[PDB]
Amino acid sequence: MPHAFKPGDLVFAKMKGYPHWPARIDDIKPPPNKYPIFFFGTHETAFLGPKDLFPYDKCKDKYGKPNKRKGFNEGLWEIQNNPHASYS
Repeated sequence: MPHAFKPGDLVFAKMKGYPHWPARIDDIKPPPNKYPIFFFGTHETAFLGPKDLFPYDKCKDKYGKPNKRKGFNEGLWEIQNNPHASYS
């Protein structure tokens, strides 16, 4: 019986030109039905809507796999080993 997305939720996040990326919902004026997403590895943030947001536990078997992009494998590390830490 899923809830809505909340700060601390772990996801993969899909933006264009990039693979599904280990990320978390950050704390926050937020654009309508968009969330502040923190991308592990890159330590960039962006506002994304639920359609681009894939829960970590359900989807990790598919998306949670190494990739050559800059930051990605580090981000895999962060999301599995210390997902709630400070990355700034």
